[PDB]
Amino acid sequence: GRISMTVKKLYFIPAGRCMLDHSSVNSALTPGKLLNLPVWCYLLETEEGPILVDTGMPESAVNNEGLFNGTFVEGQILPKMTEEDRIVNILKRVGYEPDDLLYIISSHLHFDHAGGNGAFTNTPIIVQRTEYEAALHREEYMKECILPHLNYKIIEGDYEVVPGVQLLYTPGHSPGHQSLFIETEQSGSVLLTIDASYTKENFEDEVPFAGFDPELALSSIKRLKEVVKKEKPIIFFGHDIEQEKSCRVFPEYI
Ligand SMILES: CCCCCC(=O)N[C@@H](CCO)C(=O)O
Ligand SMILES: [Zn+2]
Ligand SMILES: [Zn+2]
Repeated sequence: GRISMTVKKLYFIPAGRCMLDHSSVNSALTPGKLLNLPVWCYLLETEEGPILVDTGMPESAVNNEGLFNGTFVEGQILPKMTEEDRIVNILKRVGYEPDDLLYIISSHLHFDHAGGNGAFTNTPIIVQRTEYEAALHREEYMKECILPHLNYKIIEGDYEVVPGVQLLYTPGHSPGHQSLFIETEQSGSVLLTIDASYTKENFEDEVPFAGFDPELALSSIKRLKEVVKKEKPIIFFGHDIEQEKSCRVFPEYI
């Protein structure tokens, strides 16, 4: 019969930082205090091979806090990225080259999640169709996040990548946002919300936060709460300065 298989290791890998006004983590706050938020990628060691979740910020952000000057989000988003935080350099320091990866999973195509996608020209890049179409046609997305000739593996809805690695369709923060539900050998069930909730309070208290469609984001939180009720996972949020204070990071794993 079937026996649940698990991921060997889940690593949390810091991939630079990004400043956002605090009203992006709580839409009720009056703008004027920036927060220096973590940017994450995740590396999964699986029986099938290594899987990278998200790819950090684009090269244009390197030593360029002013990347969004001149744009509709000038002053609202300030990347904090050095040369060391380029995904290929991160990967090389951990022990991989792009072609070693089995899959890339793009949670969504915001610049802090897909800015490194162009480095992976052979690995299949798993992305929701509604996210891909949004980035193709909407000028809010950076071109770096929707390069045309990458090996996209477009999916629709929930999806099993390999045994132990699940994608949960969680639109709202972006049109085709997806979260991850992972079963690891050391820890059991893990929910990576990604940006379906920037912080614990966005999830527990349903505090509104930056996103394309807040009403959808709330329904995706409600779905994730159903999952949580059934699976009781450990939960990690997308851009949570408080939670970062307790998160085990590379070279530790869960
Ligand atoms: C004002 C807070 C915005 C939060 C996330 C977002 O829309 N990111 C966009 C910004 C560029 O339009 C992206 O990364 O594509
Ligand atoms: Zn986002
Ligand atoms: Zn994000």
